[PDB]
Amino acid sequence: GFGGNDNFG
Amino acid sequence: GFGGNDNFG
Amino acid sequence: GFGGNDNFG
Amino acid sequence: GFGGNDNFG
Amino acid sequence: GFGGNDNFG
Amino acid sequence: GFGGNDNFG
Amino acid sequence: GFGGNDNFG
Amino acid sequence: GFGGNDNFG
Amino acid sequence: GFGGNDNFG
Amino acid sequence: GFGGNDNFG
Amino acid sequence: GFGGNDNFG
Amino acid sequence: GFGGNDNFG
Amino acid sequence: GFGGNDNFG
Amino acid sequence: GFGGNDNFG
Amino acid sequence: GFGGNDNFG
Amino acid sequence: GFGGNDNFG
Repeated sequence: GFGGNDNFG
Repeated sequence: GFGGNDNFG
Repeated sequence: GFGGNDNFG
Repeated sequence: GFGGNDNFG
Repeated sequence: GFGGNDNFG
Repeated sequence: GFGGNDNFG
Repeated sequence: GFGGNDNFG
Repeated sequence: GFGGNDNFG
Repeated sequence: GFGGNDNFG
Repeated sequence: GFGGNDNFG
Repeated sequence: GFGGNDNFG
Repeated sequence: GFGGNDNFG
Repeated sequence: GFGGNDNFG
Repeated sequence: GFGGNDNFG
Repeated sequence: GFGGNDNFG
Repeated sequence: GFGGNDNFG
């Protein structure tokens, strides 16, 4: 559960 | 690839 | 009373 | 992720 | 002769 | 019981 | 290498 | 967060 | 060399 | 990935 | 004499 | 196992 | 219990 | 062991 | 692992 | 140059 909005690219 | 934060046993 | 979230490998 | 004999990525 | 909850063995 | 070779998990 | 902005591998 | 003006070569 | 008979936990 | 003996500008 | 509700669980 | 009640001779 | 010689219960 | 003419009760 | 002429009982 | 009857696997 890596949770918070996480932009990846 | 990425986090496989599954609960395999 | 074994805890139902257990992974029993 | 999890692999077999060889796992990349 | 191992059991999950209890193993009268 | 008489646990024999358990090559297991 | 070389996909310009994000090369995963 | 690349800058989109540089000439990829 | 991981040749022989094994048991990946 | 294996970058490949591609010799390029 | 096992007077009460037993739980051999 | 449980020898239970031995009420005998 | 008894079991003669082998009472395993 | 045992193994003779015996009694019981 | 259990050997040769074994008397269980 | 590679080309050595390789087993990448």
